Amino acid sequence: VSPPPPIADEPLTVNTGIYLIECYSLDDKAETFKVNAFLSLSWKDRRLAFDPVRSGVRVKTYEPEAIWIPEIRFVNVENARDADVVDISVSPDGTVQYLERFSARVLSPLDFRRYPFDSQTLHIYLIVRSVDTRNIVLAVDLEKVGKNDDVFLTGWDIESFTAVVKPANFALEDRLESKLDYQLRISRQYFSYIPNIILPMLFILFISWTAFWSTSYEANVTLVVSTLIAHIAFNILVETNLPKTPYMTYTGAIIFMIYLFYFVAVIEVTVQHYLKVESQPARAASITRASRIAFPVVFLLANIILAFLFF
Amino acid sequence: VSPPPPIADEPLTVNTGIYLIECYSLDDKAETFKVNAFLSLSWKDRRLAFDPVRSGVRVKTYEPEAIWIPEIRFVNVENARDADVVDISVSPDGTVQYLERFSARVLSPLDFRRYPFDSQTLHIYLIVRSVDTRNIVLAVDLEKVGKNDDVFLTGWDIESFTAVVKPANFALEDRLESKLDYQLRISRQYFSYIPNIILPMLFILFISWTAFWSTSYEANVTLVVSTLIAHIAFNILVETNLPKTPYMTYTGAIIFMIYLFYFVAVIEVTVQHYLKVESQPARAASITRASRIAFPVVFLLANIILAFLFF
Amino acid sequence: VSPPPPIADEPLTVNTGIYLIECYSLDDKAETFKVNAFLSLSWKDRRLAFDPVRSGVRVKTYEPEAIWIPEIRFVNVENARDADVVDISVSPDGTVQYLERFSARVLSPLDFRRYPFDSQTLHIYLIVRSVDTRNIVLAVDLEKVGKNDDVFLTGWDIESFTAVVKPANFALEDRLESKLDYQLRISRQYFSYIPNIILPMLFILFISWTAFWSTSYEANVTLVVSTLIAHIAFNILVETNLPKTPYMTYTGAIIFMIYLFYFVAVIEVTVQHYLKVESQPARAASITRASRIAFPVVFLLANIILAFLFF
Amino acid sequence: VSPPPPIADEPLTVNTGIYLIECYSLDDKAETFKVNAFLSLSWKDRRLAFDPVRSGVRVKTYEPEAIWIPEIRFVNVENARDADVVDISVSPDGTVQYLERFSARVLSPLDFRRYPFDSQTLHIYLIVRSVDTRNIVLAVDLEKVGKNDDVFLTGWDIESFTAVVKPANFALEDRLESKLDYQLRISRQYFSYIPNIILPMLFILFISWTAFWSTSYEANVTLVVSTLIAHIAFNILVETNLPKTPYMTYTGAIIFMIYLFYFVAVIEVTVQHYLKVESQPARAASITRASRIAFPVVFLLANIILAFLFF
Amino acid sequence: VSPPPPIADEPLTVNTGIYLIECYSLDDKAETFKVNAFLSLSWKDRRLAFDPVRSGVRVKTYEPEAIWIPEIRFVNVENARDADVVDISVSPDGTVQYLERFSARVLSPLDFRRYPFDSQTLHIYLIVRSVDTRNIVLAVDLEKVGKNDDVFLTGWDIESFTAVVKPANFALEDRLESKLDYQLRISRQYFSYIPNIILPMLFILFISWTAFWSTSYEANVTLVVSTLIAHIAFNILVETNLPKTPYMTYTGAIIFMIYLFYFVAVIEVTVQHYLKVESQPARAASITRASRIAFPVVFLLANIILAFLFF
Ligand SMILES: [Br-]
Ligand SMILES: [Br-]
Ligand SMILES: [Br-]
Ligand SMILES: [Br-]
Ligand SMILES: [Br-]
Ligand code: NA
Repeated sequence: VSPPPPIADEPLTVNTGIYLIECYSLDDKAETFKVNAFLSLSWKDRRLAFDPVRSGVRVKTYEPEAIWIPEIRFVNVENARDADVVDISVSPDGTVQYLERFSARVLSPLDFRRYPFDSQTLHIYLIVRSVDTRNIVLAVDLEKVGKNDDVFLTGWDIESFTAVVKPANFALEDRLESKLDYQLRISRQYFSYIPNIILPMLFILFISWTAFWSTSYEANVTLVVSTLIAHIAFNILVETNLPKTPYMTYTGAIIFMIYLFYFVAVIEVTVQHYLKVESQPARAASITRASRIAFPVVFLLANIILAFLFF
Repeated sequence: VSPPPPIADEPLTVNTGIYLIECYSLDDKAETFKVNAFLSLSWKDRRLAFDPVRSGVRVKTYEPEAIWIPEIRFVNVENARDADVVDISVSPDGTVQYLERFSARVLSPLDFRRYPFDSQTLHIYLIVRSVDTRNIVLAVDLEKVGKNDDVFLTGWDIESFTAVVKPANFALEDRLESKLDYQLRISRQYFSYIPNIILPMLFILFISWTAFWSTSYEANVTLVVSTLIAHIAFNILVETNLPKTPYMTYTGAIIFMIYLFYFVAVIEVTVQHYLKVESQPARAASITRASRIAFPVVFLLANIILAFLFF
Repeated sequence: VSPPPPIADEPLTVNTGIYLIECYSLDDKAETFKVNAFLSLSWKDRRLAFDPVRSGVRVKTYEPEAIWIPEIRFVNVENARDADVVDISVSPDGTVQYLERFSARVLSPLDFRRYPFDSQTLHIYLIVRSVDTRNIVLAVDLEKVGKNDDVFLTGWDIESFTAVVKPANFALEDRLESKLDYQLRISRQYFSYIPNIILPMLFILFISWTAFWSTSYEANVTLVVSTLIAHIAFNILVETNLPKTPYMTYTGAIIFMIYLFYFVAVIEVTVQHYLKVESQPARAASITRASRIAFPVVFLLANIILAFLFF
Repeated sequence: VSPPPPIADEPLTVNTGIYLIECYSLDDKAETFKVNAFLSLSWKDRRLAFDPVRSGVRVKTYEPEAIWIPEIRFVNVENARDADVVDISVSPDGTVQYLERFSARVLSPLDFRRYPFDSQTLHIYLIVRSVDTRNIVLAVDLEKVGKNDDVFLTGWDIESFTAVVKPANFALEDRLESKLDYQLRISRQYFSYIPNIILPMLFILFISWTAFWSTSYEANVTLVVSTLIAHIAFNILVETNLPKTPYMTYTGAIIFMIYLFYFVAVIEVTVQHYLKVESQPARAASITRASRIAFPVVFLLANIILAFLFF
Repeated sequence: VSPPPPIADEPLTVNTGIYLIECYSLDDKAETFKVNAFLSLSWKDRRLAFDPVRSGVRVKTYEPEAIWIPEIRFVNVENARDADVVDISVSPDGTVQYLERFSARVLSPLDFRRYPFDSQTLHIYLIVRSVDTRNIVLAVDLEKVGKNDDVFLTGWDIESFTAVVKPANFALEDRLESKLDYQLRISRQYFSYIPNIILPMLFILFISWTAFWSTSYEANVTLVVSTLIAHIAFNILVETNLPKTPYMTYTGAIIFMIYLFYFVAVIEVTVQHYLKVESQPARAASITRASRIAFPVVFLLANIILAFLFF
């Protein structure tokens, strides 16, 4: 089989469409997601044209091997898609209607800067490489782009599934390549992060601040050091759910900042005891009383500054 | 091969049946389950009619490639089912009896609100796409829907396996689709959660409350902070067995509430010591004595309120 | 190809045998094990009979596609077995000798009640579905049932590999089914559980009891609370190696019971300090002295009771 | 099909090229990385030569089975590459232009000595075994060696993708082998290691040094031992992200050195208390005051020594 | 196809060879390793003999399906090897030279008694089953047994790759079987275990012994209990890298023995405080002073005894 010959110099337009059936396994660490969808393809092959009156049929059904089919590939896939051809139908004017159901693991980079209050634009890049006989260009049939109502991505809200209608045409190894961008916009369901990570992390920090209403150095050391250990536990838990980023994430920034609060609390606790031993408790009392206001105030202002910088 | 021709304008009815052989790997985090079952299909293809007198045999056995077979698919599967054809029997009128044994990983959403006292309705959606020559509709042969007596799903009780007899017929990408809903009702075996998570979590909480019968601030700090650390360990253990939900789970609610009890216990322990140092122990004694009754009472009432809200 | 015709309605007997080459990956949590074995099949096909004096050949070697072979399946397998046909031999009377080497992941429930002093009976269920022309029944050729001497299952002792010679013949979806039960009896190697889990768990518990020879409340709180944290660590480690059971395991029972011992030790430590503060140390001394005998005695008797209930 | 015959006592030159589409899953522990790329092959087959004037065609398209294709393999791959032929084009002189898109998991050793400030040279070794009729040699077509601009490897910076133009020709099992070395140079994005591992590890160490401004032995023991436990947590976290090396890594060296600082801090804390009890506090004061300067100074100098030895 | 006929009473000798290309993924817990190697086979088939003069060829190439090839299998493999035929060459006398490149996951038991200072002998068992027409025996062609210089197994040193030249001929399911033993000798790279597990474990133990220079019971309890918790952490870390053995490992023995040292240290700390409270400090001083020498001495001697018993 060979591609359809150009009636005019015109490049062959392959109309595309992706209909999402299932969305699952968005892996944050791996920056991948699995998809189960319909891929629809449509093009004019004049060699396949027929008269409906003479043939006694209005449609002609072929097997993939019987006719020429464009080699459509995904750019950002781990392995080649697991595809099953559903139907191939030819209209009297030679308009081919191809439909396949596929499943694929898609590589799509994620921006964790606002984690866990982040939104992502997942991409599915459709591509076709031109043949020596003729140039192949991709198009979007908006009527065949969509998603099933039941499509759910665990821990995320699915906003939209649209396609950038104008393809990105470029040269790769002296052949024309036509690339389409299918975009799946999602926003993270941040709810669970509040009672599981944010509030427990705040409680242990506030517990460390009870040392500002205590003169017992031994108890203060126990308060600040023990809660710091609990904070290390949360820092480690958080970084296991996330990949290593060359930037600070919003949660990573808060977690890092809380270490400084534990560090300064230890200094205060040390200074208080040192002055007490040195028989200067009136001075130690001034520092401790100031710390009661300074620590929550600086914590609140530093968080306002961070939320501003990130959102 | 092409579909059987209609005697009139009627759609082709494909009678279905699923018989569960094995149920395994219900993944809570992934919201998936693996299934090993028989898929039975039955349709009339008069082009396969034969005389038993002439052919000698009463029933004809065919290879899947030799005859037309409906393209039956599962909606909610990760990848296409691993299927092995067991039998294809054609009777003299042309009635085909197809039997295959398959294995598949099914995507079925789970409601964790009442975890670990939750029940689920797992779905297996059977689907067929209509062709150009004629429309294909699915039906349920109740005689061929069931499950093996030995079918066990680790950590769950299997209640029923039934099928919604009326298919969901709808248009998808300019063609008819016939969808059947096979429902597997299961209830969680909550037993192990009691001695492994609930009771150890209660013991450490009750241990923190021994600080209400102690005047030693340094020992009280050790009691409440150490048990809080143990509670953090249990919170982390619990959330590793569960996906991130945009709602509170029953266990998640209890675990979160227990943090407030640790926080208020720290306040009490702090207040008690502060008054003692301030030479007001009669007042500290009133707060500590009240706490001995208040903490278990408020804990019991708050748990009654939570159990009411969730069940 | 069609099945061998009967002299009478008498069913076709397919003699079976399984010879284990490799046993590996017994997954306790998944309740699965991987097997690499020989599957031998034998039946009489008179259509394949030949004369021994005329032919000169004593045995004829056929390719699987050339002759009729019964569709033999495993009931309790995750996916269809990975099989490679080794040899097909036909004797003059038409007796077929089929041999294949296969690998499969088998689902076999495990009873953890006596863990880690448990024994299991792993099952490999062989099954054949009857055809319209005639009924197929399974039989055991005991001479072709066995295991390689080198067969080792990491952390287990392999006792026996036998087959229940009488098949379970039953109707399933209007056809006869013949099921054979191949049983692999194994007993757990409990050795490693003693120095890794049982003895370290006992040492930390005995360390908590040194608080019965101490009047220092602050040190006692540190002793009982710290060792309790170490016990939580072991409880969590143990439950990661085991699936969730709707019953108590022997180890789970001991681990749960030890929590009560930590709880009562905290009560004693609290009561001792309360009486001391209340200027009643002679009474506190009576309780502490009693606890020195009571705690090891009640621990020993409670363990005798548990071992009795479980074994 | 047979290889193209030599015009002269010459080997067949197969011009190669690799164009990276996707780079993902660099596993540090496994020392592997996954690749999705184009593999281009070019060789002269005079048997396929044609006249462009009479044929009217500039290029002829062949199916892989229709013509002879060299058996090109990768040396350092886990399993054989998952390949899909994109295009086969023959010029009038008989020059064949082969293009396939493949995916493979590549084994490439990693040097962790300067971790997490390390750089690596990943290798993709192309190989061809000579046939009995003639010797096959590999060459690099630099015009077909490259990478997509969007190629991202999570947690790494991609520097270059070049090929060693001269193949390594050698005898293997009494035949010639032609090996090409494709090199992917990458440098680790160390950023995240600073707020997640390096700075928290420094904070806990500095917290332990507050014991040099405290005379309370009980509080000092709590300070140095608690922070040591937090350091063990970080040591364990670090070694889970890395494979076991027969050499010291830069991070491993720092982590190991910090143990000595905790050990000497315990000795100081012990010596201070011992002298205090021995009624020699003037001496204990001299050691404690010296430790305030000695510990940060020795820590800074030892780190300068280590950074010098490693970089 | 049928096996080559015997000239005489002689069995068919199949000369074998394995050339290791890649060695990876030695899983200690699973007792498996992955291999990528060349498998060479050689046997005489007189039916394929030819005269070089009238043929014009010194060698003849065949496709695997065209000629009889012995069914060579691996005994200790998880699943059947992933094999690709590289070349099949026939010399004038009919000597067939077969070469395939394969990848397989091999089951090979490991002896952990001297871990992490252990050495292993990995096995690759080649096997062939005899046919009714004639007995097939295996042989080793030492010229075709080897390994690539670049073959590296992460965390191990590869010593040798040799084959036991004499096959193990035996009966299995009424047919003779010829088994060859290919041995890969490896020794563990113990280096990393010293700064990561052995020395940190020794430091925490030595820190617990500072309690022998302290009269503060509260601080002593904190010293011995906290370091014991750190030792539990290391015990758990070690047992996650190892399978459960029915014997003691060298590391397991040290780790277990260190628990006894923590236990006796707690007894000493308890005894010291008890005597102090009882107004007998001169006696407590004698026990504490003795413990300063006894604990390091008994630890050193017990380790010499253990190293002797294990090496
Ligand atoms: Br693709
Ligand atoms: Br499906
Ligand atoms: Br099976
Ligand atoms: Br390859
Ligand atoms: Br094999
Ligand atoms: Na303390």
